[PDB]
Amino acid sequence: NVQQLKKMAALKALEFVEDDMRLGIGSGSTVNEFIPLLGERVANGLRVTCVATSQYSEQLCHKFGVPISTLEKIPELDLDIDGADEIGPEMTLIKGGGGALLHEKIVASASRAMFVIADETKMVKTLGAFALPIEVNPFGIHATRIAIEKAADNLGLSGEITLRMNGDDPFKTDGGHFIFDAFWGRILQPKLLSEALLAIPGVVEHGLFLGLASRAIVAMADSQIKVLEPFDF
Amino acid sequence: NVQQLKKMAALKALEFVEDDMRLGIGSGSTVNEFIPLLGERVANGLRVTCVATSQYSEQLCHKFGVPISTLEKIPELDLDIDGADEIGPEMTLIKGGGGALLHEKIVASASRAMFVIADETKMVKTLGAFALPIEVNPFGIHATRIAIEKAADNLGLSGEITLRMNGDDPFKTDGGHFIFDAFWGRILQPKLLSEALLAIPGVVEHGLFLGLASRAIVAMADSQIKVLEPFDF
Ligand SMILES: O=C(CO)C(O)[C@H](O)COP(=O)(O)O
Ligand SMILES: O=C(CO)C(O)[C@H](O)COP(=O)(O)O
Ligand SMILES: [Cl-]
Ligand SMILES: [K+]
Ligand SMILES: [K+]
Repeated sequence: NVQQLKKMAALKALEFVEDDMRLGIGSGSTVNEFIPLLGERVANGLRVTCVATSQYSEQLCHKFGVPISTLEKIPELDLDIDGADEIGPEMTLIKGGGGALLHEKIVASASRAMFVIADETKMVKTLGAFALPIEVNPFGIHATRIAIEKAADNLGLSGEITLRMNGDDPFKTDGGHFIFDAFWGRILQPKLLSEALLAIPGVVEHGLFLGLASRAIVAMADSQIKVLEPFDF
Repeated sequence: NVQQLKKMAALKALEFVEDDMRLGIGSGSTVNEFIPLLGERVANGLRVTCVATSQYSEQLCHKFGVPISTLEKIPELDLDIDGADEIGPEMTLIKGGGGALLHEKIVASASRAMFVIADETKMVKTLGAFALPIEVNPFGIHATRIAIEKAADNLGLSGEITLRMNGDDPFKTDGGHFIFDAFWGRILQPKLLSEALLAIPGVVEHGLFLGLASRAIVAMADSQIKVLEPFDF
């Protein structure tokens, strides 16, 4: 069902991939359907060099013969292909549910275009039902927590703020950080929330991608695969 | 002679330290004059608990019997005592010459008041002669260098952006990050530049402390010690 929708979305996004392209490769279950398809194309002659955004995306790339490089070697990419936890107005996204948002966000900024692949449930009228992830420094995290609570209060946001755990330890990102998930339910002013969060010293990054996504490739329940632009949101 | 001025600033700031305060302890050569003095007061029965902002400041704290705790234990501090590479209009700071900007800014943020201690030379009419430090993520650092170069162009800034070295190994901060020093020479729009840099995914933080300092204690070559407020800048 959704796995079907994800694969459909992935197949269609794959049509925009051309020879000698440098690609950003995102993370999550939808991108995991895209990587092997890409590898099948590479085994049939397609030339690409990819930058992965997580260890599991990188693993899959190696496994399926997708050539892998780094942003040190290729600082500017042609196209980024990634998923999203949510796609809202102007194709603002929430990402980071799998914990890879930092590398994902850096890779998206380094790309001439970012295409989002998704099944229709990711499309929302308003952002926020999916808890916003917020990458934070371990040092002074308690004070960073208080600062995010107070910023939430000022902006009229309500909901638990939870430290993401891996069993008994905090979950630690690739960049060596921790993550807070903020269950704010509705984010009406994402540009203001993003500015307020980034200004907090202990906040490394957050999962609101604003004006980064250029196309959303969304597979619908009725089998339509729509190629959408930010004006469609 | 400037060492004298540093001590004079430190002695004066020490007078605002009262029994049972929770103190932030900054870093730098000026703060290195303050810690032993504080230690000498502790020997005499003054009671304080300090959060240090660098390894060297913590080392000096232990060496002089200044008690040490964490933001985890004490999330909100009464008073932060720190130096500054520059003190400009509205008491905006540039900090991070010694490499400790992130922990310094988290601590500053977590305090009720922040006191800057400085010799006369740090007061500037316009910020920017001192290279602005920018803490960045190692992942995608090349891409981040480019995005900073682009943000600079948009704000009309020019100059070399060099990576902080410690040997022929990039200097790694306590947060596990690298630092770019931006030799822009002049920064007339510090708030816009702050907003811009923080929006760049790989930028963890930077050395512009805006509306964080509440008093500057500045020792002048004529022996005056001025206790100054942001209204005085
Ligand atoms: O990288 C991600 C999280 O770090 C995502 O792409 C996001 O979580 C969406 O994943 P999915 O494709 O499983 O919906
Ligand atoms: O921690 C600092 C740099 O990280 C500072 O306090 C700033 O660099 C001022 O240094 P100094 O007092 O040595 O002139
Ligand atoms: Cl092909
Ligand atoms: K920040
Ligand atoms: K950032």
